[PDB]
Amino acid sequence: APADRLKALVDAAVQPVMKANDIPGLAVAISLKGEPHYFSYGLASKEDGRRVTPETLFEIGSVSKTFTATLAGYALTQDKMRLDDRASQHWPALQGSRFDGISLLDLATYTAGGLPLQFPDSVQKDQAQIRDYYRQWQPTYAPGSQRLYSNPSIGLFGYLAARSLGQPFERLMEQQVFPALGLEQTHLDVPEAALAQYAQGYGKDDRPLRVGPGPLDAEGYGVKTSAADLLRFVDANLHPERLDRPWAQALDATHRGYYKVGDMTQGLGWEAYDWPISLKRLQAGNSTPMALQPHRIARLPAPQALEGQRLLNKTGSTNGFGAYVAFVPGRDLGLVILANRNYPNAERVKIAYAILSGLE
Ligand SMILES: *C(=O)[C@@H]1[C@H](NS(=O)(=O)O)CCN1C(=O)N[C@@H]1CCCNCC1
Ligand SMILES: [Cl-]
Repeated sequence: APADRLKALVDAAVQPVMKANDIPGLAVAISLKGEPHYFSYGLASKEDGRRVTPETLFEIGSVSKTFTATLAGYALTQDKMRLDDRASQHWPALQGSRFDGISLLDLATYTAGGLPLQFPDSVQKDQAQIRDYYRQWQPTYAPGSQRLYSNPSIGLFGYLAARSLGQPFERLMEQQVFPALGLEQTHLDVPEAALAQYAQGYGKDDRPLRVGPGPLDAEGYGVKTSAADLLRFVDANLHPERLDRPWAQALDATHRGYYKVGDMTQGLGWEAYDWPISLKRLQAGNSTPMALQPHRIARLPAPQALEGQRLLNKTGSTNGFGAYVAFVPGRDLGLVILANRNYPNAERVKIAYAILSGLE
């Protein structure tokens, strides 16, 4: 009965949403009572007929920021940087710019003062162009006052964390972070030998879409991973004490909240809600206006532990993919939902909520 009921619950949550959003392929992984459960739907490629499995690689877009935050957590708990460091401490090229007056925490939590959603189209994947972009940028409002969700903000945070460790971001992720987490199906640059696992992404008129190079792409949206590997990462987040101490501390650093906007408490990468909360409130926290408009923050008197009766989550999208991850620390419960269409955040949350409600 238990296996039957779980399948029935996940199918009932997933199937209508896949149909309604014309999603070609979708992978679910759930961590429940210390065991993984996988549910795979549809096609990784409509053209060659490759089916989705728990090993299929999907682009996870901004969910990558939780990995970036974990690397920063490592730099922090290793005393190579502090959250109150000024940004220009870690890149001489930024000395004399406005980044003299902007903290690493500001960058990590999108409060540097109006860094935009994405780098402008004019900025290519080039160190000099990126350097010059930040050198010339001026805040719209005071650092530390308003949240504006931003790839160049947290991207710079990750880049500076790598500089503080004296190695390239991409190399640190491949050689240190992914292996520490036990992740062998997680990539910034998918090996040739693994390309058979890489799903096709689909956009308007089902044009094929896989993510191309861009400035600070690794830091902001670099990761391709499987539902199985992403759940392994969720399980590391649920039980950081199962990892060697330096990495346990790194994961813990991503479970600390610094301010609230409405119902959401902002950590490094992760965004947290009280649990239970209504589906409509969780959707609102993951909505377009939340991502696209500046919001005044309510700063906390001290960092808050993001644990117990809370839901931690992150959305992420590329042109052809849409990902969502959510977990409840106090219930040892986690889930990932990966798809090869960028479909509305509210629909991803709707699937997750149906699964979580059914388990409760
Ligand atoms: C991350 O996925 C961010 C936004 N995250 S969310 O939490 O608002 O969903 C959605 C889109 N996004 C991107 O990183 N988009 C990039 C834009 C750079 C160029 N193309 C790659 C996609
Ligand atoms: Cl960007």
